[PDB]
Amino acid sequence: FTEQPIDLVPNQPYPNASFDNFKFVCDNIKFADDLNQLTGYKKPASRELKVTFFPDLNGDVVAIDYKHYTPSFKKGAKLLHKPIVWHVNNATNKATYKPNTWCIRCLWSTKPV
Repeated sequence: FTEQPIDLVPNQPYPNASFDNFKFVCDNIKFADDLNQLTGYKKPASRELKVTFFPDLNGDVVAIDYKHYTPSFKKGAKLLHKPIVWHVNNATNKATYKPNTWCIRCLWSTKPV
């Protein structure tokens, strides 16, 4: 056994969405800056969303391997409530781009606006 991400469900950004000026932070700073490149984060960040790689879910965002992507996750996904982002070999490529743009808008704090 190697723990597969089993509790993946579709997620979707909310209509009337607002981009919170938040930043990604992660020990793989190359992965965080590639994700921050898709958000528009300007210094200083209002908050930091620590990104951890699955199965490590101690960060506010879990990074799932793109091998587990299904068309059901086209607008985003969440692994039991910690919003997710896709990665191939712990990095962003041209396959993860389009699904990750949706995953980033799922993080938009139009909730507490």
